[PDB]
Formats: sequence, C-alpha cells, structure tokens
Amino acid sequence: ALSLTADQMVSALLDAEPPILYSEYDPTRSMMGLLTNLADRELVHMINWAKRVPGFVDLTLHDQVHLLESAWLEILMIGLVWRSMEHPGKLLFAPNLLLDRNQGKSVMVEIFDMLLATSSRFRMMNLQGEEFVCLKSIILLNSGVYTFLSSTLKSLEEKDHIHRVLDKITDTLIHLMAKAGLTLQQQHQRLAQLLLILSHIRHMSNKGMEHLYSMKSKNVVPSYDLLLEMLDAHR
Amino acid sequence: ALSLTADQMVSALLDAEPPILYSEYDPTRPFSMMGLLTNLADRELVHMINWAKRVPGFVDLTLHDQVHLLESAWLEILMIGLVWRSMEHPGKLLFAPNLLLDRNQGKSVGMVEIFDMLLATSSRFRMMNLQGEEFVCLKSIILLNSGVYTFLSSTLKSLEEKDHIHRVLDKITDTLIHLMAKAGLTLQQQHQRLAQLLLILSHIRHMSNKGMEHLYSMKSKNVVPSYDLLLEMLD
Ligand SMILES: Oc1ccc2c(c1)CC[C@H](c1ccccc1)[C@@H]2c1ccc(OCCN2CCCC2)cc1
Ligand SMILES: Oc1ccc2c(c1)CC[C@H](c1ccccc1)[C@@H]2c1ccc(OCCN2CCCC2)cc1
Repeated sequence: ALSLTADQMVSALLDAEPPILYSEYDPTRSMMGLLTNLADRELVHMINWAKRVPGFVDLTLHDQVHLLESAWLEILMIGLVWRSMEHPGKLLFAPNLLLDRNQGKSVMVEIFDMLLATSSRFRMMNLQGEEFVCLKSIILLNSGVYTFLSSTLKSLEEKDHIHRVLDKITDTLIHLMAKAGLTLQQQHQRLAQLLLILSHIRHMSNKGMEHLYSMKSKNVVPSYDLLLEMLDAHR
Repeated sequence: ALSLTADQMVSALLDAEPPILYSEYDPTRPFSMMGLLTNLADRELVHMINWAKRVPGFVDLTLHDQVHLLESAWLEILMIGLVWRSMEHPGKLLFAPNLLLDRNQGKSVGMVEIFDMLLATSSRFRMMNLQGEEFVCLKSIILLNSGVYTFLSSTLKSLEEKDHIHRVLDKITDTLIHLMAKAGLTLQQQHQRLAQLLLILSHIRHMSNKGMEHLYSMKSKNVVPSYDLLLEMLD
C-alpha cells in the first residue's frame, strides 16, 4: 500500500472513482426529498470507493467507520463541486438535476452559495481530475484523524499509518504538478492553495450537518452501526 | 507587503504577536467557568484586531473585507493561540497563565467535547514539533483564508481584493517553505510538512464551528461579535 509509486497511486484513485448517479423522479408530469434520496444512494458507492483508497482497508473496521463518519458529507460535497465546475452558477447534483441558487430557496440557499463559490474557485485554479481524486482521498483520511480519542498502542499505529498514507498523497500531488511542468515554487504554492480549500469544505459540511440534525429525523445522519454494517463486508 | 523577503515576513509576524493575557478573577477567593473564558476572549479580541492590522497585506484590503475576514476567523484565531500556548502542557489547556485547565474542569459549563478537540490539536502540534515561526505563519493564513471563499461579491473591487489575498497567501506559503529549508529539511520533507501543517487548519475550522454553535445557542445579545462592532474596532 505504502510501496505504490506516484503514478500507481493516481491510477488506483482514478480506477476507484464512484459512478455519477441520477436523481430519482418521474421526468414526465420535494427538493430535500430528491437530494436526500440521491445522497443515500451515493453513500453506498462511497463505501466501495473508500475501501479502494490505498491504505484505507489496512485500518481497523472501527477506524474506517470513524473516518467515514467524519468525512462523508465533505466527500459528497467535493464530488458535487467537481461535477459542477463546468456549469457556472449552477450545481450539478445529478445530470438530470442541475440547479441554480434560486432553486435552492425552497428550503438551503446559504449552502448552495458556498458550494457555488467552491466550484468557481476550482474553475479559477483549473483543477485537474487527478488532483481532485487526491484531494478527495485526503478528506477521507484527514477529517477524522484528530478525533480518535484513543491512545491505545493500536491507535498510535493507526494514526501513524494514516499520516504515512497522507504523506504519499502529498508526494503524488507534487508529482502531478511536476509532470505538468510547474516550477518548484508554483508546486508548493498550488499544493497550499488546494489544501486550503479543504478547510472551506469542512466549513460547508458543518453547516450542512447542522441542517440534517435540525430535521430531527431518525435516519438523516448515518449511524455508526449503519456505517459499520456497510463497511463490515463478508467475503 | 508583496515585496517582503521571507525573513522580513517572519520578522513582521513575530513582532506583530499579541500578548498573553491573564484571566480576571480574585485568586484569593474560592474557585463562572464560561464567564471567565468569555471575559478572557473579549479582551483578547481587542488585541487580535491590532495584530490583524500588522499582518502584511491585511490593511491593504477594504475596511469591509477586513471585517469579513475577522468575522470568519476570530474564533479559529483564539483557538490556535490557545493550542499553541498549551503545547508544552500535555493534557491541559493554558487559557491563561493563571488558568490552566484539564478536561475534567471542562465538564462544568457541552464543553468537554470542545476541550478534547483542542487538547488533541495541541498533542498534534507537540508531535510535529511545531515552531514559533511556523505558528505565526499558520495564524496569518487562517486570518486570510477563512473568509475568502464567502465574499459573495464579484464587483471589480472584490475581484482585486480576492486576487490580493491569494497573492499574500502565496507569499506566506513561500515563507513556510523557506523556514523549513532553513531548518535543513529535504524538498520532500518540506512539501510533506507544509501539507501536514495546512491539513491541521481544517480541524481548527471544525473546532471553531463547534464552538460557534455553542455561543449561538446561548441566545445572548453580544456573544457573537457583530459586523458593526468589528467595524468600530477596525474603524
Ligand atoms: O451529491 C450530493 C447529493 C446531495 C447533497 C449534496 C451532494 C451536497 C449537500 C446537500 C445538502 C443540502 C441541504 C442540506 C444539507 C446538505 C445535499 C444533501 C442532502 C441530504 C443529505 O443527507 C441525507 C441523509 N442521508 C441520510 C444518510 C446519509 C445521508 C446529504 C447531502
Ligand atoms: O484564548 C481563548 C479564550 C477563550 C476560549 C478559547 C481561547 C477557545 C474556545 C473557548 C470556548 C469554550 C466554550 C465554547 C466556545 C468556545 C473559549 C471561548 C469562550 C467564549 C468565547 O466567546 C465569548 C464572546 N465574546 C463575545 C465577543 C467575542 C467573544 C470565545 C472563546
């Protein structure tokens, strides 16, 4: 896992990409309903993607669940922002569900606006697909790593492993930038620009989690046990 | 500001550092908690405004954008300051030199949750052996980055403002790399450490959101600094 080359890391991540799902509605002849149904179906595929992120299945089941519990909304969001990049002023939730900010005003527009701004920022930077899949894996590995409130020997080893995998993704990002002919200065500047966007994505997830919690619906935040069930796969 | 050398940037940030304040209580009296922390935070905010104006490039911005940046970043900046001065006190948070608290003392006034996250950040700083020069760079990055994706304006002036902010952020990136090269780190180690440092900022954003949630939940008129209060201090 930690022996992969930069190109091999990229190929692994590109091959692991989840599919783009459609919204489920009768196109012949409810907004939050549609988004929730979409998000729920994406989550199943996200679990498959996560297990194919180099290093992720080396972790205990418990730590895998903790990471996904922390990162799942950030991952949905960065995927949406990536899909939306070439659609200025709109969010491509699905190919049959492309919404502008006005259509967010039915429940939400605050969140829509933050996502739209991220998409624009990605457009301004000319974010590449290879960079995107690196950033998405970084979110998965990083978002929950500081909240392992455990200091068992096992936990120390798990955190050390995660930071080693995060280092390899850093090396990989730098490599893609060197491959594109960027100077050393441009490389570290772009690395920093990309990573700083992750704090905003964290911010957006927190705002969105605040909404889901306020709905006071039993199933709207994925339980540890539900995440456990999807992750704890038999063979 | 964009013409400062790396060493000049560091010197300017080091000289701009705010003082360490004390908690205001009669130490001869029996040992409220939120009251002490709030009084401390309020007095720190005044010095924070002073610090911000000495961050190279910050006063080049419009008053309105300065307020926006501080509105977005002020709790993150208090938190990173806390985590930094707690670095050499494992298991404790050094709110002030006369107010060193462990997690059991956080349980008095949903605070232990926030205490635990702060403690974990301090431990992460400790393990990375974070340096003072690095810390002031990171704090400046928070000030400039946290609000830059939420200006929600695309006037010519706002385009110029965002461009300037990203140029200053780039210079701070250059500065961090130079500090690491000065310390003898290889190019690989430099990029990996830059990444490790910046990824911690997502967790600090997370912590600020959790804390803002508490302050808002108090329903007290002045506990979240208003736009116009920040404007008066920034005049
Ligand atoms: O590609 C995507 C599909 C749907 C979404 C997003 C990306 C980005 C955030 C969205 C959002 C809008 C308003 C409030 C909060 C978030 C929305 C979305 C809606 C609902 C969600 O949660 C539904 C609950 N559901 C239960 C288990 C997991 C999710 C997640 C995301
Ligand atoms: O060095 C510092 C002084 C005080 C603090 C911190 C750092 C870190 C977060 C703290 C916290 C504890 C519980 C909940 C939220 C945050 C607490 C703190 C307490 C109160 C605060 O807000 C008071 C309101 N006040 C009104 C204008 C500005 C702040 C901010 C930070």
